[PDB]
Amino acid sequence: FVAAHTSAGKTVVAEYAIAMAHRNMTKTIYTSPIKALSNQKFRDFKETFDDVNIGLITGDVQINPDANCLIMTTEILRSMLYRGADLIRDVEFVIFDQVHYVNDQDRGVVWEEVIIMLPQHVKFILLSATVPNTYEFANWIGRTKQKNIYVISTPKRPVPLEINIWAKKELIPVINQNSEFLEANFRKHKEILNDGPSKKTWPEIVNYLRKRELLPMVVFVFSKKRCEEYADWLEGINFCNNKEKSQIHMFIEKSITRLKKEDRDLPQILKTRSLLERGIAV
RNA sequence: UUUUUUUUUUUUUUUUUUUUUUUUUUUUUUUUUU
Ligand SMILES: Nc1ncnc2c1ncn2[C@@H]1O[C@H](COP(=O)(O)OP(=O)(O)OP(=O)(O)O)[C@@H](O)[C@H]1O
Repeated sequence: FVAAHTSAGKTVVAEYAIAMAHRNMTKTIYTSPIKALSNQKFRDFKETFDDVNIGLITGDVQINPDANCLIMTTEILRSMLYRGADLIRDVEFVIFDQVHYVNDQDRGVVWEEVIIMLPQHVKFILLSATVPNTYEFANWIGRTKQKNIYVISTPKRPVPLEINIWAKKELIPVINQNSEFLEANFRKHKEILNDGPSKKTWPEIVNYLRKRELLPMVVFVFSKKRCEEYADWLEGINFCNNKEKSQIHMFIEKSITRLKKEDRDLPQILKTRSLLERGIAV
């Protein structure tokens, strides 16, 4: 059982498990609560491993069912166990990623049933983040399956984070990398300021951070409509000089070939293409 | 105003003909128009 901070390198354990299974000529099953992550992990594993066949089993697709490495959803595994598939006899490792996202009601019963129904020759690898309820999951699994499981945790984040506040064309650091609040900086922030964004607000930020070599930016707006307005407010700003635009255009043109000819003229596609040529997206 | 994609089961034909069942009897010479 591994419970480490985010961006600490949890995927190294899964890669080593897959390599061990390939060396022993056994099978591995990878499972995630969310179907969105399955495709991304499938692509990542296909790129990373060249001597190992990778498969995918979801409610929409089914690629290489006979491969030695399979990525599927929890309900797919539940149905497979209920049917009594013959490939389970060769499975050595089952990996559950993002365990801390399974504390829901619909996601909870299927996970417990899958854990209960698994045979005794299968070993477990568990990955998640730091959550208050960590020892209980491991204890329950080790009691139900009567197996030895080790709980491994990390002290702190390998990369540190800081919290700042922006006000009137400069940035005030108020929490440092040690998670210690700075009262004087907050007081100065209160003093210097003595509603919503304006039309000349996002340009005032896309230039200050650009000159500081901190360009890669993700802005969180809690509204579908406000994001489009904010993106449209950024006018006369570009990040592709002459070849990045051509490469992006080629990638977009090749990608949307799978659609029909009259389905590529939709306004959303045109607006996204126009925005993507300058390095801005929603 | 963020957040929400749900869809159950089955495999390759029973063996020996046509028959296919009820109310009681008689007597000695051609041809046409009559
Ligand atoms: N010991 C290490 N030293 C240097 N780099 C490392 C080390 N371990 C992992 N990395 C790098 O970390 C990068 C990404 O880390 P990773 O994706 O595993 O974080 P994570 O914990 O899985 O995030 P999440 O919470 O989303 O699951 C990898 O590309 C890897 O090169």
